[PDB]
Amino acid sequence: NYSVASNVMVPMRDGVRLAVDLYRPDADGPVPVLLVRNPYDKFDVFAWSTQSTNWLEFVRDGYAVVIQDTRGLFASEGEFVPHVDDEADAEDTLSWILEQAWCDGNVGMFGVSYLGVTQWQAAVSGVGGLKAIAPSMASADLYRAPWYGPGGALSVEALLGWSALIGTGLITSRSDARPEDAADFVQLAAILNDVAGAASVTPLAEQPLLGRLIPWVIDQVVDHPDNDESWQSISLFERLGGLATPALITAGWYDGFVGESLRTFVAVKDNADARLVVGPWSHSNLTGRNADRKFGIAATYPIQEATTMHKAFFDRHLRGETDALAGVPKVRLFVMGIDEWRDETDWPLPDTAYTPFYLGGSGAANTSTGGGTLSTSISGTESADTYLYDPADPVPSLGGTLLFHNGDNGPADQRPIHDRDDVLCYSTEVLTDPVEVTGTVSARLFVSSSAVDTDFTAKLVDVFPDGRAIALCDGIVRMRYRETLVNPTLIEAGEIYEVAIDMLATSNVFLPGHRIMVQVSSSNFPKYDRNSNTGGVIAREQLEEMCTAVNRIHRGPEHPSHIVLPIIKR
Ligand SMILES: *[B]([O])([O])C1=[C][C]=[C][C]=[C]1
Repeated sequence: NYSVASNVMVPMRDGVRLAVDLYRPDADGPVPVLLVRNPYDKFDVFAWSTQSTNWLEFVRDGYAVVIQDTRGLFASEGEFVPHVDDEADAEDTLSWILEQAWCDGNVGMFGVSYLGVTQWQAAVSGVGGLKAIAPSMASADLYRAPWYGPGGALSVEALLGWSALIGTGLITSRSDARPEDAADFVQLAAILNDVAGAASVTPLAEQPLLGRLIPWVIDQVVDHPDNDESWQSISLFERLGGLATPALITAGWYDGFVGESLRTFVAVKDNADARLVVGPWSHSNLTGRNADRKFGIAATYPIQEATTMHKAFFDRHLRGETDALAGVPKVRLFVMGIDEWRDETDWPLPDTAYTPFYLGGSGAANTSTGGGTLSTSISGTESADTYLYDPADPVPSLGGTLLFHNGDNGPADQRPIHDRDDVLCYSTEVLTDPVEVTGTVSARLFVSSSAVDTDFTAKLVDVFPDGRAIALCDGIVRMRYRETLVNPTLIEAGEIYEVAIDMLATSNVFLPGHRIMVQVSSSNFPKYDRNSNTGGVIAREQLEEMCTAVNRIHRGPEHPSHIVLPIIKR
């Protein structure tokens, strides 16, 4: 049995009061507490909970749960600006919880997405009472995920889509109903119905609606393309290695935060009890069912199993039950292809063979019907594949790690974009034996451009016997950020550069009858904004002042372009 207290006002260091809801068990004395920091209304528990845990079970089992409205939203006072106030607000909320009569000195956290990012922001405070966190589909470096990326390109669909979602929330919670609210609601809906079209406006920085409702969209995100001091100020990643806080980390292979979610596991595993669970989900699709790819009912987000695991995790760290995690694996991955859940002892997998698969083939590799090949052997002849990248006609984003723009079809069939001359395809011969690729994926390409800046993309694909070319993982490298995301430099026209493309991670068994395929291009819109091919401030440029670029991929003995695949042999 339990009770629920609504709108308990918690004072922050500056006097601003944040509203919390208290779910407290009918107990004799103090109990362990779990905190959730939410920017989408603490009252609306059903909206996020289905992507997390059946957490009322925690309350029925003796835990107190506190759900808070973040600063400036809904029942909370103050002004809302994403990320900047969460470290301090979390520290003050954790301190308040610890001071209460119903708290036994043990606090934990759980939640998904922004409710996951806020946990990393709470973890770096150094509050002794915080014994464990459980961040799902989260990031500890906001530049790397979800706003930009390891390649330095703006995740424009993520930005405009989320800003429009928050804009809808900021309006239905402010001081009195304004006459322009009705018109603004329709305009925000127009952005959510066509994020690609909203991202196609030039200059990208000119956002009349979003820039008015939430200035941060331009002031912080669009205006800061480099991983500068403004981003480092809200980044938690470098402080993660110094922590000794247990973390139950959940991720999804097609989730926009996957690269960063996995990196947080690697950062905390040595100093504390870190756990990892990765399924085949995208941010908005946790069903395991997609348009052209079904992973089976076992792939559907196992909410009750997740609840049991979280309870066992919290029982060990908040209650002191030393044997609570007995039989529970360190890492649990959904291996695609064979479509089965598998227990592992570590991430990256102990037996990982980082194997180069070289780009080769006779003739031009343009289109799926070209001569592009992939092999573990170095190509014998020096060749080059050339194409024209026009910002007015970018390669459309199809699946992958899309968040808001068609973000419910991660393992998308790539056939609709196969006819494009700007999509270079490289494939292995039809496999006779299974090849498992589980781990971080990257590419090393020898490239040249006619422009002083451009982008280069790489996408890993599983070609099915029936024709389906299913996307797995992808990445991008904006040339000015080839060596560093902090201090960019331009490239010289015609000169060959060896660049690295971070393609995040995947777990897939390429079964017999299938082919391993890699797509190389210079755009992936709106997953990433279009490079202007000018070397200018991309988001401030007009479409008419943008240039086309004649891009080239070099392959052979002296230029061994390849994709590094994390091969597991069992
Ligand atoms: B999550 O809360 O669903 C989220 C947060 C920031 C950007 C995209 C998604």
